[PDB]
Amino acid sequence: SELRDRQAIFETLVAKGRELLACDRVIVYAFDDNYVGTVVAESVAEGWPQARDQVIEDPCFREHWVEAYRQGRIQATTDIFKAGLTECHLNQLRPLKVRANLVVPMVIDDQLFGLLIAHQASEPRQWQEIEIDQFSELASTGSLVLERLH
Ligand SMILES: *[C@H](c1[nH]c(/C=C2\NC(=O)C(CC)=C2C)c(C)c1CCC(=O)O)c1[nH]c(C[C@H]2NC(=O)C(C)=C2[C@@H](*)C)c(C)c1CCC(=O)O
Ligand SMILES: [Cl-]
Ligand SMILES: [Cl-]
Ligand SMILES: [Cl-]
Ligand SMILES: [Cl-]
Ligand SMILES: [Cl-]
Ligand SMILES: [Mg+2]
Repeated sequence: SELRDRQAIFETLVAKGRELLACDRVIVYAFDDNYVGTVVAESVAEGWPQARDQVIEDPCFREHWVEAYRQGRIQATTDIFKAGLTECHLNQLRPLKVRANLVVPMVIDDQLFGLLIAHQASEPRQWQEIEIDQFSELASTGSLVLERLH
């Protein structure tokens, strides 16, 4: 079924993603029609909370960024505590443990399905060009598989 096929692909993407970046967490964050995200798959290193199966409503995507991410926007943040974020934003990440993050889009049938997100949990991390390119290509490849499989 479509549901069973998707999950296996999500698991591949998060496993490969964390291997490529050797970071603390990679997730697939999938949007519903409210642009509320669910963590549908996760690969996480020892000692960190499991973000799997969390529903996280963050209005900034629908209110500002969905079309930009469809067009290939990313977020690369070396230190989330120096990114001028509000407490609301910091509060949603604190249960997970995020000190640096890399967010790339998953676009299927010209719509923003979700985001493929990498975390470093306890130290800043400048994401390098080759890492961003690798991770962006992973998410784009996985998205295109999903787009073509059914
Ligand atoms: C936009 C915004 N949110 C996120 C969210 C995440 N980062 C992650 O690692 C994860 C998975 C755990 C999530 C989810 C990102 C990356 C961005 C930036 C998008 C960009 O510019 O590309 C954002 N959301 C908030 C939350 C805040 N705003 C509200 O209205 C309410 C309510 C909030 C608390 C829930 C903030 C402050 C931003 C940044 C400013 C903006 O884009 O509006
Ligand atoms: Cl969903
Ligand atoms: Cl938009
Ligand atoms: Cl744009
Ligand atoms: Cl482009
Ligand atoms: Cl088909
Ligand atoms: Mg199709």
